[PDB]
Amino acid sequence: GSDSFQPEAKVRCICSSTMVNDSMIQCEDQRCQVWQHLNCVLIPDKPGESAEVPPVFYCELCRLSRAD
Ligand SMILES: [Zn+2]
Ligand SMILES: [Zn+2]
Repeated sequence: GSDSFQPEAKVRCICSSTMVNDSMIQCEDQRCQVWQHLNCVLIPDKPGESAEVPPVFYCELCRLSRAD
């Protein structure tokens, strides 16, 4: 919203919404600590199917820095 960005709990999703979506998830990087909407970062093999929810989730920052 304005100053609701905690150093350990910071919701940064592509939707720019720090609300309580279907399911939230925190980055697996202690140097990031960024929460994101699982549904937003979920890529199901099909539309309306079982999305792929991996054990370790890395935001865009970590994703690029990792080049995975
Ligand atoms: Zn989102
Ligand atoms: Zn991250």
